[PDB]
Amino acid sequence: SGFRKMAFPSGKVEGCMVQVTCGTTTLNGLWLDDVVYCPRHVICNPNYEDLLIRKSNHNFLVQAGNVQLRVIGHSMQNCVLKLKVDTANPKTPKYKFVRIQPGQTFSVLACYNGSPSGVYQCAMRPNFTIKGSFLNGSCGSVGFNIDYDCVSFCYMHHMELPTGVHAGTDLEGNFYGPFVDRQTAQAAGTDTTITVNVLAWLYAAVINGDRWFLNRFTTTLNDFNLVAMKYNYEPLTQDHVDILGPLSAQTGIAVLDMCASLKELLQNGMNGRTILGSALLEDEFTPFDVVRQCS
Amino acid sequence: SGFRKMAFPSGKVEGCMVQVTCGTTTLNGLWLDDVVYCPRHVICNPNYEDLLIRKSNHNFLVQAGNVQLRVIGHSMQNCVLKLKVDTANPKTPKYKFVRIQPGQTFSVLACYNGSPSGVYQCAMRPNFTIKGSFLNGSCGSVGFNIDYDCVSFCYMHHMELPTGVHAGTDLEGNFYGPFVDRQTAQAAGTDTTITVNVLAWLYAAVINGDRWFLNRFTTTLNDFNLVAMKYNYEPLTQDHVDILGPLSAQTGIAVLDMCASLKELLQNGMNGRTILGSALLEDEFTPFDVVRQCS
Ligand SMILES: *C(=O)c1ccc2ccccc2n1
Ligand SMILES: *C(=O)c1ccc2ccccc2n1
Repeated sequence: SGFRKMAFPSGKVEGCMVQVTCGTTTLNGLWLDDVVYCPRHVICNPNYEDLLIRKSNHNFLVQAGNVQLRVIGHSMQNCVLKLKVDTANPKTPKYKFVRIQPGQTFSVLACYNGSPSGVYQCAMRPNFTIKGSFLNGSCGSVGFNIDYDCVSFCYMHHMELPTGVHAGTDLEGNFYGPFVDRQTAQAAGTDTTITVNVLAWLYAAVINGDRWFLNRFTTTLNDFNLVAMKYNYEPLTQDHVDILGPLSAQTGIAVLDMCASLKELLQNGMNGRTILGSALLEDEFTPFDVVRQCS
Repeated sequence: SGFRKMAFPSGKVEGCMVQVTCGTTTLNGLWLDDVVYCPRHVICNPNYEDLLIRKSNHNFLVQAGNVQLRVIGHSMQNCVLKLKVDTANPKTPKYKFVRIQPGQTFSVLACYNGSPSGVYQCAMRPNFTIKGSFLNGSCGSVGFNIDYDCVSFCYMHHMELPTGVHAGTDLEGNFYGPFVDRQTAQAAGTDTTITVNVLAWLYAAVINGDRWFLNRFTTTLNDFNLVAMKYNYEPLTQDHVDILGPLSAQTGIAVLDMCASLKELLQNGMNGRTILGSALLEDEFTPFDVVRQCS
């Protein structure tokens, strides 16, 4: 019982975090096999091809705990630098580089000077930002999920936008969203609420004994989506209905039955009550997140 | 910028988690130096002295990943069993066993069959329960804080109470609160809101640019505490005022100035607004937690 914002255990990623310094700029890097991945900002509308051609291997100081790693090659892939080192990281886990979709969640290992400081769970927003917690020095911190023994890296941190939300890249150095790795007037666009996740969280609440918002009514997918549009919720697809199957079967509450509760909650509010300790509808838990915690 | 429920990186604790089996009962244990600590329930109003005298070392199967550890001695300390093994854990961090106070926070590494599954942040409630997320098999999961390189273990998980909240012990096997490690009708008593933490979180909100709840008024400590009593908030002490000093100085908002905002929020509610993404007043962040994230 209970339901928490829960991150993956971070140890497999902690053993990969290093410090990268070029000039007077220091940030975090990710050491997997004999390559260190970090934001290309470490070499700073400049032309990064020009900036990198002017560097050599000895300009890069890579520190793994107390050991200095010798850089033997350098190259750029999109907004990430790849520094080849002379030593494979003996702590390299099984890993993949996997780009995530808006609405999916991941764990963030916030790091400063190559030293992990904290771990928390984030969702990729529909507008391709994350609501992270990052201070100066956090560039190069990574986001990930873990399946069995395999770390799927999905995010490297680059930027804070004017509203205080965050923007970054996949591990191929391609930005999530229409953002760049320099100071411009760029700003997050309008966001929307992740409907399938709200429904998953309502199922988590039922599994944990919160039932006050349930009702006898069912709705049609079409009539639900008309209400979703009015409150800035994403339309519900049949694929989303399908992915909620397991939770619907465990609770005995049909997906379109739960949709009628959500419609009522949007129209009427909570009337001073809470669900799973929240006074708002939470949209940062996926159906998989719920199944993992509410087994 | 940003403010998240943030746990400590769990790697130092992950390297200590083992599986302990006795009979048909399996749960988690904590392997530090040559001792494994686990809930004494693994040997199951019985007399545990009698139950343990009837065991021998060979009745305990301890598995660290794929390696079986040989048990060479066994003893009980309060509600924890201590199994001496023939091998010191080479991954033992610097550590301490430290009992925490109500109102303080810690990270929980939820574990099943000796395998870490997730990490989240918890506060010890005034009524000595935690609002955890634990399923069957989680007995022996631990809570901790980390300072520099040193893990301060403060919690070992034992019980789920009828309301779905959780009860456990320090690493000396002494329960937090008036609970026992067997099935009785025991229930959590009435809880209260941790006032100093709510104030710390309001400072976190100001640091992050949420200012709508501020006002020009100040109050007296006495008049504040009269309102706290009415809404089931703990009384504010001068020691708590003192610990909020650093946050008061960073924001330029006197503690008793912030108390006048909290009084207004309790009397009037939020009027459809949010603070740091919440529609309720959050009390599970200590002043230290805020300073760590809002540096
Ligand atoms: C960190 O990786 C990073 C990338 C880009 C950038 C631009 C401007 C200020 C700070 C930055 N940090
Ligand atoms: C786990 O450590 C534990 C302790 C005590 C207990 C009593 C009854 C049921 C389950 C239990 N688990």
